[PDB]
Amino acid sequence: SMSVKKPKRDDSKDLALCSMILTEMETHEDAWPFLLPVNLKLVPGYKKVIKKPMDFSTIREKLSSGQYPNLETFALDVRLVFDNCETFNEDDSDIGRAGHNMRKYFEKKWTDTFK
Repeated sequence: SMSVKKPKRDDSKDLALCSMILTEMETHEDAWPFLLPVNLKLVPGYKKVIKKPMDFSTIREKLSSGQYPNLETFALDVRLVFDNCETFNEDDSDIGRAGHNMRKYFEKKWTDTFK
């Protein structure tokens, strides 16, 4: 509250560390469904159903241009990528499986880096 603060957690490396995690996600072999925005002209259903499209290149641009105010807003967009994937894809599809794998991969790096 006013003039009463918890001890300052060091956040000065957060930008660099989120970039490293992102790089690791970008270079994973199962990243291919997630590298670029889904083509909303060529994928029936996507525009109407997925209210907030998200992908790694878009996260990369937002990161590089100071559009994440903190590391939690970054994590929210990453998870959005996987949440969208689950909404639109059957669990037993290559893409559906990619998404489960990438989410697992992300959450471990996240925990190991920050928790």
